[PDB]
Amino acid sequence: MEHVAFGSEDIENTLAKMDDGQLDGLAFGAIQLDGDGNILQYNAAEGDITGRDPKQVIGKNFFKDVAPCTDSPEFYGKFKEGVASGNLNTMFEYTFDYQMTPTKVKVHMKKALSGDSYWVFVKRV
Ligand SMILES: *C(=O)/C=C/c1ccc(O)cc1
Repeated sequence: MEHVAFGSEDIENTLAKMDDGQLDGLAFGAIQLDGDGNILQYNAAEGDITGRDPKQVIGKNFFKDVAPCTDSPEFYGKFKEGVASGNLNTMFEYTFDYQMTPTKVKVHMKKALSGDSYWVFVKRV
């Protein structure tokens, strides 16, 4: 695989500019969003957790279209506050339940190093 742990302190440096192939080698789900919530990257581990096909969801809006169960103050609200502030680093558990068996996960959202994009990392709990 790639040798990176979920929740690592410098994860934004390690994954900076990472190509889609390399991202598919992580042990955990990884999604890169723009500030509106459009999906830029979506790795294989995430697709295994959620059932989504990665190439099919890239370009869709995560909160509007893919993941309406996250369109809430507890997930999207945290995301949008962090985009607005230009700073985000939060970890919380959540349940994904849209057109799927409900699945409890740990989520880590963190602003990417450069530019203005945002990671959503996911693992099972
Ligand atoms: C709730 O609608 C969650 C859905 C979801 C979460 C994460 C994904 O990668 C895809 C769908």
